[PDB]
Amino acid sequence: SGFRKMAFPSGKVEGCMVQVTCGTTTLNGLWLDDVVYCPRHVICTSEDMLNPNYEDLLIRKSNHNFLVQAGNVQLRVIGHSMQNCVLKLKVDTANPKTPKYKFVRIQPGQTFSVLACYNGSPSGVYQCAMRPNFTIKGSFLNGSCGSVGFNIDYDCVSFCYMHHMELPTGVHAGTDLEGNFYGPFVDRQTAQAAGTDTTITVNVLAWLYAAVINGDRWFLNRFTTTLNDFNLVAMKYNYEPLTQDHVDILGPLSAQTGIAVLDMCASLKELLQNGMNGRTILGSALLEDEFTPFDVVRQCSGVT
Amino acid sequence: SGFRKMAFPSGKVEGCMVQVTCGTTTLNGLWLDDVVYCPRHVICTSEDMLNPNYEDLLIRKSNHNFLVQAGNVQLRVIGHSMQNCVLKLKVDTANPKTPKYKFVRIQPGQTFSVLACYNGSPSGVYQCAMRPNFTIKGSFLNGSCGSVGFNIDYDCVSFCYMHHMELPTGVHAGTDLEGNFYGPFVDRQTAQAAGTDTTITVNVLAWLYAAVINGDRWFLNRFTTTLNDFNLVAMKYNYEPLTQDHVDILGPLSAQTGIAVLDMCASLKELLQNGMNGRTILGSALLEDEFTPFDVVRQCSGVT
Ligand SMILES: OC1CCN(Cc2ccsc2)CC1
Ligand SMILES: OC1CCN(Cc2ccsc2)CC1
Repeated sequence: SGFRKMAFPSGKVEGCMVQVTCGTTTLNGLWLDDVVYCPRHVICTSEDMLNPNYEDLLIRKSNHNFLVQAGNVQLRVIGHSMQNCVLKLKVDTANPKTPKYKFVRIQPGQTFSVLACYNGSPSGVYQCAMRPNFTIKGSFLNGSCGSVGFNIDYDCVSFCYMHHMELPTGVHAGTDLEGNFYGPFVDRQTAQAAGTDTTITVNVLAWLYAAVINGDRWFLNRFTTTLNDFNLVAMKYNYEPLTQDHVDILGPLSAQTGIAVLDMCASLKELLQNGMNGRTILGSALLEDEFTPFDVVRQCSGVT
Repeated sequence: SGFRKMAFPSGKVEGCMVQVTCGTTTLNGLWLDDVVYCPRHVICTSEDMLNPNYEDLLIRKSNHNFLVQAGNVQLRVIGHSMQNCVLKLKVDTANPKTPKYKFVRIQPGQTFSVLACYNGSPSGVYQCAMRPNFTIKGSFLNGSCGSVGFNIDYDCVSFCYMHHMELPTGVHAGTDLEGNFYGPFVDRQTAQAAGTDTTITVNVLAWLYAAVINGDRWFLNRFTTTLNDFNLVAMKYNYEPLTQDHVDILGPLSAQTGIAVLDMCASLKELLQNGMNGRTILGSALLEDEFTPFDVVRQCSGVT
């Protein structure tokens, strides 16, 4: 019993983190097989980041300008290319700790673990969600760029996020491992405002189910609702619309608890309308939206 | 910027987790050098756990009854002893992945990371605090016993917790790695009630400082207080007394923010007396007490 914001074990990713230095900039890279992936803004001086022309800046760079260190051992760079907003540094040595891996581009509302790193060294691990506005609310200081977000399926690491920047509001933006930003953000030191940070409704419901499984039941009410009625309330509270795809995904939690998805919607409706009246659910005073239905099943079933 | 409930990178501990089987019971053990540490209740049948006599149960056990598997490779048990509530299984092979480590007995209010494991396989990592009543609020299903709590200081893992049981209230109890329970709990299937779960005041203050550093400042007020006055309020709200030792430990956070510890106490006083009026601090609607002053400095400074 008990329910925690739980990150994937980080060891498989720890074995992939290296330091990349270009001129006076040091950040993190991800060493998989004989390629090191890092943010392309590693090549940029302060003045460059006003309006950086990455193709033009890279013309001035050679293989030997990219200093790649794995622990205290230097890797030999034998090639480099830009793919969208990431650099791929070909090194002469395959990472011997390379896990089975995939590169995945996640959808908003999907959760993943971040291994926060500085100088290619891990400092900690936490669980994130891709916000509906394609920001993440991370914990990143200078030097943390190139830190990655991932999911693990038994022995296969799915890399979904590489950290590139903090917005002036202190929320975080980055790319998939093909170098494509989540959301409309660009790797430039310019005013970039995030859109509405809405609540991930399907995740809230999953977490309400987690609460019931763990014996927190005070919020279960006598009511039901419809998808359309619930959605009227959801929009009023800056909650994402709930679709039948979301209802389908909640089916196993519905089955285990015997609480119909639309009944749980009516419980969530009353919580939105009434607030929590100073009560807590799984030790939270707000409705938690950074657990997916898959996260709840996994944690509640004990998948390794 | 940003502030997250952050676990230590778990790789060094992942490399220590093995499966221990005695008869039909499988749980986790910790393989350090040529010793595997596990909960002694591995030897117990259902009927044993009413009033188990561990010395008498162990007389019926031999080395070859303890099945120890590290990944898919069996370890040869060449000796076994009981130390308090843990078994130490001497194996013929030193764990080649043994990190620099210490065994530490932590104080209530200290935080640590748990690597939740099943069949010697890691499922996830989260950050805990030892509650003032010497319980932890974990996420543990059947098979998770022998999962460990730890801190990391650069390359040295300090092991502080081994998981042994869930109380009928769904909170967790366990031992240090010398096998001594935190709190008054025993490894027996009997009514055991936890004492008052008070709030770790010094941690709340550390987290208020973290909030200020991250730009969440709405709760800072025009007031100050005294240790005695604050403590009167603290006792009324089931907060741990604050001592000058706690004030001393908050000194670096006081210094960085320029907010005197007793002023932050007066902010916390008003939050206790007034509540949060539907506002949040670092995305929490309650006062977070599972960050130590050391945790706040570490996360806010980027220690690897
Ligand atoms: O000058 C270098 C260090 C600081 N970074 C900041 C940044 C701004 C947009 S994306 C990354 C840029 C490169
Ligand atoms: O029968 C075995 C499996 C279940 N455990 C439960 C337990 C009760 C007190 S401590 C651990 C005991 C041994």
